[PDB]
Amino acid sequence: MSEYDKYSTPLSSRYASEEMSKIFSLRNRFSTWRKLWLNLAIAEKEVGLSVITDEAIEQMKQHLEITDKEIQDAAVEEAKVRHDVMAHVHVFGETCPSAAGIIHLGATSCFVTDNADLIFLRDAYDVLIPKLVNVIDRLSKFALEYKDLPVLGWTHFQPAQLTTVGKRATLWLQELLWDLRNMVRARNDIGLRGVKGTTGTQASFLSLFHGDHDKVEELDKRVVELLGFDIVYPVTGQTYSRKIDIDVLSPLASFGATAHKFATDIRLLANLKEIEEPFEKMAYKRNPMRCERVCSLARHLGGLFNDAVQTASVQWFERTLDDSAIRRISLPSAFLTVDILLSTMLNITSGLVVYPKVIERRINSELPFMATENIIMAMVEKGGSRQDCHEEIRVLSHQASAVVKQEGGDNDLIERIKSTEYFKPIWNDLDTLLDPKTFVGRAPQQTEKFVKNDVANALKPFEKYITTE
Amino acid sequence: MSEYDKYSTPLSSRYASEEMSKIFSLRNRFSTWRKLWLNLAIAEKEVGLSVITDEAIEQMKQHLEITDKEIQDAAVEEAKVRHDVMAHVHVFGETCPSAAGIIHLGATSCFVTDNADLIFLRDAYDVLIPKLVNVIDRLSKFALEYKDLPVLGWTHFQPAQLTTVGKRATLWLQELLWDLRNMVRARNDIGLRGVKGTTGTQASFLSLFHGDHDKVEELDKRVVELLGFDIVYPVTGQTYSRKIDIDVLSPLASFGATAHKFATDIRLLANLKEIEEPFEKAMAYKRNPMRCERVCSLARHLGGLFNDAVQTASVQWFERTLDDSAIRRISLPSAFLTVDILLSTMLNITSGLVVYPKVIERRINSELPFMATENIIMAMVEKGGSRQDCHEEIRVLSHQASAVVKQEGGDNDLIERIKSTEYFKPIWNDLDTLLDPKTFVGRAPQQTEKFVKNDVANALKPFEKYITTE
Ligand SMILES: [Ca+2]
Ligand SMILES: [Ca+2]
Ligand SMILES: [Cl-]
Ligand SMILES: [Cl-]
Ligand SMILES: [Cl-]
Ligand SMILES: [Cl-]
Ligand SMILES: [Cl-]
Ligand SMILES: [Cl-]
Ligand SMILES: [Cl-]
Ligand SMILES: [Cl-]
Ligand SMILES: [Mg+2]
Ligand SMILES: [Mg+2]
Repeated sequence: MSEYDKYSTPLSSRYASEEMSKIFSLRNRFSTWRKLWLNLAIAEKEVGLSVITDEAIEQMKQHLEITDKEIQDAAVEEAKVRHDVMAHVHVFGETCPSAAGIIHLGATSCFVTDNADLIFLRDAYDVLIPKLVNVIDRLSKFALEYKDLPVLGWTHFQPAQLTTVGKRATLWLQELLWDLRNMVRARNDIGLRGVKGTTGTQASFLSLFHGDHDKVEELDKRVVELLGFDIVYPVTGQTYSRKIDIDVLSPLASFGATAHKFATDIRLLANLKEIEEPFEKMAYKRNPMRCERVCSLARHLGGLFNDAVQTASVQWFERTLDDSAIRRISLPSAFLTVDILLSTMLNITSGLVVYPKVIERRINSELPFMATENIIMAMVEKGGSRQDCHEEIRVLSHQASAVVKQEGGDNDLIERIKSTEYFKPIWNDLDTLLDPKTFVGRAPQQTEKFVKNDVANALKPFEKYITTE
Repeated sequence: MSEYDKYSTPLSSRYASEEMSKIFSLRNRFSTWRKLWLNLAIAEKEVGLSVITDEAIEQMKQHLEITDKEIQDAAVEEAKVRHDVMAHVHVFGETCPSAAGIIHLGATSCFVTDNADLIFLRDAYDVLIPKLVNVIDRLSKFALEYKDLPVLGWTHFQPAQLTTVGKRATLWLQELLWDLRNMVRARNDIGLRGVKGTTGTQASFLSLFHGDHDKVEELDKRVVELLGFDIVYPVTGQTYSRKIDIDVLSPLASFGATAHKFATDIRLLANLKEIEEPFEKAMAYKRNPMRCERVCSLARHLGGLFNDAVQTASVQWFERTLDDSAIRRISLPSAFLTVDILLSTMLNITSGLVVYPKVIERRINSELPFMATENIIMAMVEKGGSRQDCHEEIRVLSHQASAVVKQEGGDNDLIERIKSTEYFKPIWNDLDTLLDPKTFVGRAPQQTEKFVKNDVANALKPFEKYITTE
């Protein structure tokens, strides 16, 4: 029946995420079960189960990538036996008649379903992490380029001591370095369930090796090694602990806050006309639509993390099946969401448009109200009284403030100072006392050091993933 | 106003957590500010601000612990000058008159409020982690003790292939090892904001050192070193990134699931009469797993506190917005107090779990015959009989016995039916020793022993000094 007549999620269709979506597709699901069956037979034969023939293994080797027809045949078999794994065991054994006898030998259902999911989780991180690396790369190049450009600081979203455009971008950069840290940890923490049997005791395999514990341990480690994993969980019930889904998702939940804060900030800078999203195809009014989408999708990750926390919390004993439906939603959705976020942020950070003039206009309007201490010191320096000067400025500041709020014209405080005889000693020093570059503290130095050290050191292990456009 | 007449959070007035609650007390907040001012003064002197005097440093050193009188005098000033920190600078400098021109020199208010918060986060983790270590220690001793004891397994909470009591405990232990990993990471990831100025640019410290960047950098490094921290955040706005609060709470959120799953399993085992919570004070027949119920209750509360942190960081505009202040005042203390109560309670539970082997064994005996079909068939095949015939014969008796159990409420009589059926005569004398639960536990005892003596032992080795006895 028609796709136009059924709901489809956007993590899937509307936004380009072809590779990530493939990892969580049905074809990759069933193909990965076959890869697991192949390597279960290889390892079992090696460890000593002579019932497995090399010819069975060689057949399975040519049929790891399930075809549309086999999927449909497995669907027919599933509605008959009401078990998707056993349906695929049957169809795989039809395709590979020399292997029909030994496919799934000794294993329980979760041998293929659970190990496949753990494979997908690590494969998914290996898609995400190259994208995050490139976001860090493009934004830090941005930060360095603009390290010297003074910009109005904002606290409570009210005018605050000057920083620089590049320095502000290091805030977003620092959060993304913590994301690289969190994601790399989670990625390299993942192990495989291996062969564990129905309640984790490996009773079935112990029997198949006639009570030889060493053989069972050799099998468990070998099959995981063949799948390219270093870690096999030694103690499980039927399933890998669903607490692993929490710790796999916590870096995604944390990253959501990074993305939402970055995108919110840019949306405000777009309102201020200081920074806009990249040109895409010259309009006066432009919407920061990519950042609004980043906020939208980032916000969705919190509930998926709670899905995982609540699921693990009520897994009774060696497992309950109330993990199954929700995991088919929460795990793909979370990685697809972050995949879309990172690709969008990569598009945004590749071509941020800066308007230094708008930036300078805004600074000019606000800085005189923040330059009181400079005006005071400069007059004391010239022999004036400090409080006498502190009172004279407050008079002019209130007048300027009234002109801004009370009347609506441009801040005229500097003009007022040039018109007040008291301040004559500094009339030719007001350009210097109001020079924005003198107000940005260490913001340029902080930025250069952070890009050149923190960011470079963090990205050095992933240099091979850094691309261009 | 009387304390009986106002709401008090049970996280500080109902459960034992003196130490953790003191970390988040008013006195420790204001005393930590003073500790921050003392080391700010020491660091500024070493880097070259002679305006502060050696006498001031020594006088601040025996007034770091604020008195109730000073707290009260700081409160009379906070109402007057509309600001807590300045009010405490004043009182500290009245209490310490040779440091009064020197306290807070060059710093902004977040130098004390924000650095103190980070100190409390790591100090709080240093309270939690030793309790976690000891929970792991007691429960792993339990798992080893019961590594051999066969127990009905449960999937879908229906009878499943036998495991052992100790092996089941290794599921909880493995989760706790991940909690140790997560918490130790978060604990050691924490740095200090240091001295950063109102927007993170250190403009006022750069001005105070007449433009010497190296002195600003070395001041930032040294004040943080004096407080016992190796990491100083190089790039901030007004404050440390609130994303740090998320990454400090995510191990606590994850641990909430460990605690809830552990305590839910024990409450089910208590229903089954297999395992009960420790005796307190002629034992009562019926006992409630009330400590486990409390663990589930408080564990559940951690999820919302983590969401507090996620959403807070998400909407921090630019160099800071002050919608982080009130909520962080709830979420950070509540989360560490909740996990502290959870660990104390779990330590008490796991120190004296009560196991009833004959209830466990009675349950296995009633279920194992239905699970031993293949074993009975293999026994007949090994006498020389037919797998197909034996399969059908046992299928008939199994359905009769199932009907007795469910339709009649009777004891499972499958074994008696077998011994009563002429077809099964070749295996009559094999049934008793066949149905031996010790032969059905697979590798559960060996898995348990290896896990405790390798994975657990290795995880706890760096923390041996924290292991205590009762
Ligand atoms: Ca071959
Ligand atoms: Ca051995
Ligand atoms: Cl195909
Ligand atoms: Cl098994
Ligand atoms: Cl298995
Ligand atoms: Cl065996
Ligand atoms: Cl959209
Ligand atoms: Cl500061
Ligand atoms: Cl400053
Ligand atoms: Cl309670
Ligand atoms: Mg001039
Ligand atoms: Mg009876």
